[PDB]
Amino acid sequence: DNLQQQNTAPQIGTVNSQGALPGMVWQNRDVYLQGPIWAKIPHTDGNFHPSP
Amino acid sequence: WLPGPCYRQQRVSTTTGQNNNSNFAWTAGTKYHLNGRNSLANPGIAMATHKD
Amino acid sequence: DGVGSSSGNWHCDSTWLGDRVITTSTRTWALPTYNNHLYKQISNGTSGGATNDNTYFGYSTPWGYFDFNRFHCHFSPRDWQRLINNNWGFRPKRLSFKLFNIQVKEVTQNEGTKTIANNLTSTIQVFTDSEYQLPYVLGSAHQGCLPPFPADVFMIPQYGYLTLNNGSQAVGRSSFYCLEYFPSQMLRTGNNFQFTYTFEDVPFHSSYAHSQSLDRLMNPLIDQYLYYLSRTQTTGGTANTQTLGFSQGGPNTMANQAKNWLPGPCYRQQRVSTTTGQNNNSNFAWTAGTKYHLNGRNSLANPGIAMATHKDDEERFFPSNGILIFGKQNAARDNADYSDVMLTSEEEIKTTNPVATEEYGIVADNLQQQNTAPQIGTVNSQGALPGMVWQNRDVYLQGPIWAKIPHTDGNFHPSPLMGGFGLKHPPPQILIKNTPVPADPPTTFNQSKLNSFITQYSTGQVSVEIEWELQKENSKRWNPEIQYTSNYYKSTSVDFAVNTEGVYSEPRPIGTRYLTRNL
Amino acid sequence: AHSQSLDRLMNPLIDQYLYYLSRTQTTGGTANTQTLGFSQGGPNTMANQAKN
Amino acid sequence: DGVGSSSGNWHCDSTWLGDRVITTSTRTWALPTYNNHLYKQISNGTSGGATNDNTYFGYSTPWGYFDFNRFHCHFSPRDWQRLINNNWGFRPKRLSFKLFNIQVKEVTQNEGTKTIANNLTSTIQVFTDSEYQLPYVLGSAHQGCLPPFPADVFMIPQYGYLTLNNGSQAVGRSSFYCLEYFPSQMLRTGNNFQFTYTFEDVPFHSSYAHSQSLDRLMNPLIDQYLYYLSRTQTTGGTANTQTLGFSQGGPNTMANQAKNWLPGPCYRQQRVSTTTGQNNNSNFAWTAGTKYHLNGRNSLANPGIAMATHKDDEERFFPSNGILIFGKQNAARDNADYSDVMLTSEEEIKTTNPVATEEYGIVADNLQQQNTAPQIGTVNSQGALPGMVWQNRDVYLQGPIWAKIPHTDGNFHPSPLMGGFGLKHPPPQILIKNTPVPADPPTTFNQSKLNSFITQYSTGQVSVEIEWELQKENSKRWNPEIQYTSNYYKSTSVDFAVNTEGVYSEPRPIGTRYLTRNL
Amino acid sequence: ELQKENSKRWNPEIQYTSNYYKSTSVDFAVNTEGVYSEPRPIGTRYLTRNL
Repeated sequence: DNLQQQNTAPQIGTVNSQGALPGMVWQNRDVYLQGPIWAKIPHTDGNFHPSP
Repeated sequence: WLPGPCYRQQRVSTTTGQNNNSNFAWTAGTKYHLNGRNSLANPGIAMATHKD
Repeated sequence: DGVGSSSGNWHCDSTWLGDRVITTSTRTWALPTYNNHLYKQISNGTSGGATNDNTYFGYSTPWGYFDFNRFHCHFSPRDWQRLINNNWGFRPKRLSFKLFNIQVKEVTQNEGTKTIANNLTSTIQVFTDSEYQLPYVLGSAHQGCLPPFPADVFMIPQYGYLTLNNGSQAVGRSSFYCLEYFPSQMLRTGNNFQFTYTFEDVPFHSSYAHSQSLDRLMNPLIDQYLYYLSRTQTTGGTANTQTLGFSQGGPNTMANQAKNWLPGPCYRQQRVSTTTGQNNNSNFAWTAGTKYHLNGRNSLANPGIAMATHKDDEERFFPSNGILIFGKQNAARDNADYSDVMLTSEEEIKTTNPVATEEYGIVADNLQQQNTAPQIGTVNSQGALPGMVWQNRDVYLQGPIWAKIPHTDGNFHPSPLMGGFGLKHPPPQILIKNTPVPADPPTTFNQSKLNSFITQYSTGQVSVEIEWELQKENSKRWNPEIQYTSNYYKSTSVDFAVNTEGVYSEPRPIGTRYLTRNL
Repeated sequence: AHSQSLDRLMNPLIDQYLYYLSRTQTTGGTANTQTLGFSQGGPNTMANQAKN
Repeated sequence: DGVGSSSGNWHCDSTWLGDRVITTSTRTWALPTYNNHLYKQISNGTSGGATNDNTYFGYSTPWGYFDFNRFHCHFSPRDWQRLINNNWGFRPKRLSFKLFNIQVKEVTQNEGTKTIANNLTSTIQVFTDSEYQLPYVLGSAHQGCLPPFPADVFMIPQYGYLTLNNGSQAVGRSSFYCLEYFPSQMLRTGNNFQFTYTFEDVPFHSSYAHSQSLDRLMNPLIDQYLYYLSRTQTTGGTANTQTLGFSQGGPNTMANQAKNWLPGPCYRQQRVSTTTGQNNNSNFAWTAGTKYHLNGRNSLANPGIAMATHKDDEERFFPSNGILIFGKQNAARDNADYSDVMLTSEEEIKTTNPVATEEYGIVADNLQQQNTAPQIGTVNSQGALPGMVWQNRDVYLQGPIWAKIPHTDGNFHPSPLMGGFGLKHPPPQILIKNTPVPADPPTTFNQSKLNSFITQYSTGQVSVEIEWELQKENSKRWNPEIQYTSNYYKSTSVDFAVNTEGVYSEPRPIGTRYLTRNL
Repeated sequence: ELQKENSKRWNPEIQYTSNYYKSTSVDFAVNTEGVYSEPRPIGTRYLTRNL
């Protein structure tokens, strides 16, 4: 949170929604026997990791 | 390395006696706002369901 | 190739080849002398009234540079209409260049007699940096572009640059360049100079508006088969109890149906109205502006990431520093009035991106229990998420074209913030200078260098041609769409025409996204 | 190491042509009122110039 | 090839080929007229306050000559760093030359109206003396070299020479030359002139410091097997007697071990400190300076033979006239202060040569007997000995390059004292002059010659290229060595850059010997 | 596999060098007991390049 000093105790904060960071690693949601198969990627200019 | 992204969601038990006594389905649900509309994030980004 | 010969012709035209477009233009320039043929270090520090965010350190050179990184330097408004009304996108492929019909002159001032005569032997220097070895200054949206109207002769700017600093003082890693350390072709009246460049492949430009919305991709008739949480408390009366209830998404509950995509990024900005009576009575321009901090400096995020300007029925609102603002003809430089600028509007992308003035979403806080009520929190700046989708800021007829991607190790979706095209190898810079010539030197010898020259300056012509590659639309929409048109009722003066005094003008900005396409 | 800084990519001599919001309240004295004021980025106001 | 055509381009670059280097440069010159197109004899004698050592006799000519016998005329400081940090030596191979884009102008002064107009018919003369038939004046370290910074136009010097004399009067063997007695190509605006020269083989330059000392060539672990005289008197007490005693050289008696080589020559010089309070209170500049007498004249030995400047931990000391001294920017010409000059230091060669301020050795005097105690004497200037070893004075970035070896019968180790290269056939001199043109001559005839000309002067460009041949180092040292670097902390102005007024400057001298090599 | 620099900077840059003044023991050398040592870390980014 802040800059600790001799008269100032350090403080923290809980992050609840973090965007992407260089070095991140993750997996995709699993599929199911009665679930979907595919889905059309929208036709835009920009997207990021297009997995339904 | 760093773990995947995060987009927090509200936790609720199946054991009925362990939930708050209020209707929080829509009032507490994880939404994203767009064009004056508040859509429900479903099923949200791929994240683990429950720890051990 | 002599003094009594032309060295070129006046090429300024356009042609259309179904999928190709060629543009051609020619202007008239003039080159004064700068700094008396001297390099000059310049800096500004925290002394006086200046603050930490306005310190710089750099040089000024006698050289000048050409600039045509603006769309109105190649397109007639008519041709702009032709393009933006029937195509879905475009990109540039190659270009040429030419200097010719050079004249260099000198001036003698003596007691009100300011005389100008030819000087048929002096020369000028020209060269280009194919290797990108110099500081790149184009793409920073500087003045002095080719005049939109061809009948007007213009002035060539001055060149300079910057380097690292610590206040008004330089550091060890500071750099300094000597322009004369490069090869150049020297020119007299009766020669010319030319070269050709080629663009590298690059995605087209999205000249269209989506005919659909993200959250509106489902079928209005058939419910889903997936369930969602819909009820936790009984409703038997005042004896309510906890329970679980589920339902199917449907045409009457379209907000809860499961979807597949997320809107673009967000970086909130402060909202301000044009209606004057609806703003706070305080100076909040700088104190409330959206900044980003770097190296002890607080730069202004301008124009910030591509985000929608205003939701429906609120065209009187606009972000504080998130849009492009062009000035009308003959505007003041400082503290101008609202009536004399021209505001853009990017509400066309509101179907995919979040509006630049509203929060992104609502995300959880704590862990609800039987004795603990749940709490939420508003997220105001969300990074990228897997599944995100977004669009780029639109281009304009008097806006930029390209900008050099910095040469770093890592970047993410390199598209310039001012819109346009992101290039690794942009077109090379072009530098020019009048070769110095001294006055009479002393009759005995002296070691000191000379500083007494003859006042000179040179003029001539210039021409650039660019081929543009197109993409024909293939829609099957039935009802007619929107197209760019002009007013029909009578008026005092024609728009995009000349004043009664001889002044070109432009009445309003021209976007690009006028056609439509399905998502 | 880079011999230049991101926020320092412009030309120190030529102002931009784009405007930015610069003034909202009049300064006539204590009778200040709301207004709109715009200016061009320049070598003396390098912090407000548009960047990429 | 006409008035309306260029005659060249601006070539100023550098390239690297692993073992080769090409340098290229271009400046701008201007040529006034000298002496009103007259040869003029000049002399100074013992009349007035002058003394016998300052008499001369020679001529002044209307001609001018080019000069580039200085390293900073071909090397950017960056390239200087590239070279001196990774190589062991270099030498030059060939060079070219070019004059082009000539302009000749005249000036008319009438009552404050000083007007300058072109003169498209007059000419200039140029020629070179391949046969070395003229007095050679380069290599005497004269001003007017090509400016270190390329963006500055410079002035061309005047030519002259000297010959034998006896006071202010000439002798029978005196010589006088007429420059116009040689072939030359006359030039108008629209021509050019060029030629190529080749260097003759010559040893490389020693750009390295020795990682070892002469007297330290032995093994620190194994004693020798040769003996040395170590004891003559017994030490039994006060009843000492004569005896003979011998011992082996060892790691504890390394001074007495037998060796194989001798240090370089010596020619003592007077030592003086920079700390002002540590010098005698007398003017001893000329009265105590190291001179050599010739033909009744007492010339100053400058800078004297290559010798070390100061032993360890004594960098505040320096020989009186044994080192090179460069002036900072904007120095006074006479009686300048210490703060405004730049002192060299040649302590790198201290591993082989004697320090320029100490004696060479101690040598015997007389023949000791039983009643005669032995005496010694200090030798202060030792000629060459079989087995001697030494090094040459280092070169500098703003120092000379070559110098013509005199054409005598005999010489010994011909390496210039100012450092550089010794050549039999140096690059040829280049001479230039504006052809005279007369005013209106009288309408009747007269025998007398003319003396009424039109004031003229000419300018143009010039370019030289030199290829340098390299020698890659091949060391196997483990620990890192020393390299030339710049300061890292912040400062007011960048070194080797331009002032806020437009002034190039150089902060400190740059030696060459930075790498290391085993003896 | 390498990549040769191709800068056109004029003023000299920074390079890695060692101390010049005398000292007890050579850096990156052996102790009097037979111990290798390293005095300081060595980065990489010493040259310069335009953005």
